[PDB]
Formats: sequence, C-alpha cells, structure tokens
Amino acid sequence: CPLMVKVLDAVRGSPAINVAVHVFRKAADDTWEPFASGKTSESGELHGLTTEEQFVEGIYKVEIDTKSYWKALGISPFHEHAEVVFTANDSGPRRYTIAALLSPYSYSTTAVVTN
Amino acid sequence: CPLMVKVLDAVRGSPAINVAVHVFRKAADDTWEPFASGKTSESGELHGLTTEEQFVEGIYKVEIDTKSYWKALGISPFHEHAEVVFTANDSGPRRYTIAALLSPYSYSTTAVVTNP
Amino acid sequence: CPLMVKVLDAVRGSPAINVAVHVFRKAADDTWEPFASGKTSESGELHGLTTEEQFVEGIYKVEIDTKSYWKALGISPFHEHAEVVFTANDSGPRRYTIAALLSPYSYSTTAVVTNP
Amino acid sequence: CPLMVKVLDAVRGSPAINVAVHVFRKAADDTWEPFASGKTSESGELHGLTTEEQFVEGIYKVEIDTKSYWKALGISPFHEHAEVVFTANDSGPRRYTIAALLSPYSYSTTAVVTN
Ligand SMILES: O=C(O)c1ccccc1Nc1cc(Cl)cc(Cl)c1
Ligand SMILES: O=C(O)c1ccccc1Nc1cc(Cl)cc(Cl)c1
Ligand code: NA
Ligand code: NA
Repeated sequence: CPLMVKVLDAVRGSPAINVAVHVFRKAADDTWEPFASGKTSESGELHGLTTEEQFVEGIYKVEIDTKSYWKALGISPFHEHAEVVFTANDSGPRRYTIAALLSPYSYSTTAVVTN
Repeated sequence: CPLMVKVLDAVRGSPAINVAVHVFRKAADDTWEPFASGKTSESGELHGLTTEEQFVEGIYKVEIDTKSYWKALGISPFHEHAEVVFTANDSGPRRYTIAALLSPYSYSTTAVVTNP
Repeated sequence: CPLMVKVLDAVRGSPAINVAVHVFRKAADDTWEPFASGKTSESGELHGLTTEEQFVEGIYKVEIDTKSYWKALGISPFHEHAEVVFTANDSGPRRYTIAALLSPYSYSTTAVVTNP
Repeated sequence: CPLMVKVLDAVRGSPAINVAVHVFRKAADDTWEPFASGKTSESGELHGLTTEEQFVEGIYKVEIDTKSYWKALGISPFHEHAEVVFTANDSGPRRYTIAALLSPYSYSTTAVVTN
C-alpha cells in the first residue's frame, strides 16, 4: 500500500469503524477527479486504495465522512467531513499513512510518510 | 463578531501570524461562493470577517493557508492548506471560533460555538 | 498575568468550565511543592495563579482534573487527570498560556509562550 | 501485549524512534512503583511491556521522554516529558494502546482500548 488511512475515535477510545473515505486527484482542471474510496475496517484502517504504478506525483485530497460517522452513533457533530489535501511526491519517502483522530467538535490529523 | 479564526504554531509555541484565511459559503448548487478573507494578526486571530445579518444559515468552508506559512519559515509542510467545513446557524445565530494548531505534518482543529 | 490555563471541551465545542487545576513547583529535591490552584471560569480560563515576582525559574507541573469534569457529565473517561510539566523562566520572565483540549479518551495540550 | 505505546513525530511526519518510555503502577503508598520501560522501535512502537497475568487492575502512569527526543534532534522543546495516567480495569476491554503525537510545544495523546 502506497497510501492508507487510519481513523480513531476520541470519545469511545477505539478505531473509528465503517467510516467512508473518498480520495481525489486534482486534474489540470483544478477540479477533483475521484481516485479511490472505501470504508474503514474493524481496526479503523483503509488499505488497498491504489498501487505504486497509479499513485503518481500530484495533489491529492482525502475526504473523511465524519458527520455520517457521528450521526450513526447518535452524537451531534460540528464538521461536514474532514478533508486532508497534500502533494504526493517522488523525491522522498513513498508510503503515506494519513491518520485522523475524531471528536464531535474537533479533529487532529497527521501524516506518517516512510520508506 | 459571529465568526473568528485563531491559529497557533505548535513548533514555536506562538500565535501563527500573517496566515491567510479564505471563507466560502455553499450555494444551492454545490460550488463554493467567496464569503470573506483576511489574515491573522499578531495574536494569531482574525476578526471582522462578517456580521450577524450577513452570516445566515448555510454550509461554510474556512480555508487556512498553512503551506505559505510554513514555506515562509523555510519548511516544506505536508498539507496544501487546512480546510474546516461546517453548517452554521441552523438552529439560530451563534458565534463560532474556529481554532487550528499547526505542525509541519499535522494539524488539529476545534470549534467553540456559543449562544450570545 | 504570567501563567494562565485555558481548557476546551471537544465533545460539546465549548469552554470546559469549573475544571480544577493545581500547580506545583519542583524543589532542589524532586518532590512537588504546591504553588497555586484554582478552577476554570465560564470562559474555560484560569488567571491570577501567580505574579512575575513569585513565578521564578523552575520546573512546574500544571495538573488539570479532567476526570471529575467528565464524571460530572456522567462519563467515565480514560485519564485520571492531564498533567503538563515544563521548565519556566529559564531565559528570563515570560508569560505562559497552557491550553488543553479534552475528549473522554484523549486530550491535546499546547503552550503559547510570549515575551512582554 | 496487554499494553503498548506508539509515538508519532508531527514535525517530520514519522514514527518517533528511540524514545524512552517508563511505566509505573501506583502503590497503596500513593507512590509510583516502576512497572516496565523501553525505547520505541523504528516504527515508533513499544511492545512487550507486561503480560496479562501481571497487568492487574490499578492506576498506571506512562511517562514519555519527549524532551530527550527533541534535544537529540536539535529542536528546543517545551515539556519535560508527556505523562499519561489512567486506571486499567478488568470489567471492560483489555488491550491498551497509548498513542502520543509529538510537536515541540504541543502533544496530543489518545487511548485505543479493545477486546
Ligand atoms: O494510533 C495510530 O496507530 C496512529 C498511527 C499513525 C498516525 C497516528 C496514529 N494515532 C494518532 C494519535 C494521535 Cl494522539 C493523533 C493522531 Cl492524528 C493519530
Ligand atoms: O483556543 C485558544 O484560545 C487557544 C489558546 C492557546 C492555545 C490553544 C488554544 N486553543 C487550542 C486549539 C487547538 Cl486545535 C488545540 C489546543 Cl490544545 C488548544
Ligand atoms: Na481539514
Ligand atoms: Na500529559
């Protein structure tokens, strides 16, 4: 996996399961081309989004459907979703873990980018 | 002031100063209409974006140009910007403070929402 | 005011009010000497803990009673408290704001340190 | 592993490697009995701290030596260390992941507690 997403729940202290994730690549359009999507697993992880071959350098957006997550739990959320937009390179490290820690009125997001 | 943005720098333990912020409102179509913009002051705060009258119910997006901020310090950060998207005033007028704490490869963001 | 504490609630998008805070200073031995205490106001802020004169160089510990806070809301949180331990004034007097954002199983904490 | 520690670096976007971690249990003394310790691995993880048998219910403290970490990197830090103090139970879920995301003037910490 050149790209994976991991989502944590700060209210329950658990992985955030069954969270919808959409990934997009910016076109020469400056519009957002759908690129990959999935639901987080029982461990709050989404793997298998793309391959090294297709994950070329460019700007990518990862959209995490946080509002549907909290609504399904019966908790009132603030944000429509959590978006992470970043340039994916070739020069440096190649595997990207985008992590998000979720609360109803806050979220933190980080990237772990390794060889 | 119904919409304020506060930005902190987690590397230096300081306000994040001169950070560009653009605000947008979603129309009955789904494109983002420009709504307000400004840049953070010496205290890392941006005020005076809007008024109670103008700040009606809707979906808003607050985009904070974190990349130019880090690049000005010589750092190539992970994110292009930090965007915060939320429904506002759907149960009546409220005051919203949108706060972001920034690191080169991470940021956290929280909202304080109060009823005046 | 050289030492202020600000506490936010990430579940409700609000200041964390009536949160107990105890501050301690480490002695030339390694036990923690009580230094100041208070509880956060309606805005989630606690001021007036100390003065420039009294707040000399040393290692300080700010302990925020997050567990009583959550328990008062019916929640059994993960942490017993959140403790923030830091050297202060080692290069001259500064003003320190210690901020904590709280969730039942998580918290973040940051310091804004300024030179008056 | 009933207990593990995972530490992330928010400045470099990597695991925090070679971070010293000390764990303590509160005695009837209200003093802090050393319980386990270790350095984080290349993946920012510390495993093998204890066993289900010895990890009985009680209050535990996890101390992460964040200042030594930043000093070794030549970056000025604010905190002496990051401490996490929590009660470890029997009633509910049994495996504890204590995660910390580190910046020089901030840190976030969460627990993922599962069966
Ligand atoms: O917990 C993990 O497994 C994890 C892995 C990669 C990045 C972050 C991770 N947790 C995490 C912990 C905090 Cl305190 C904040 C964020 Cl954003 C992620
Ligand atoms: O909100 C404030 O006024 C504030 C002031 C100083 C430091 C932090 C502050 N908020 C804050 C915002 C995030 Cl996203 C995380 C944390 Cl720990 C504090
Ligand atoms: Na975002
Ligand atoms: Na702590």
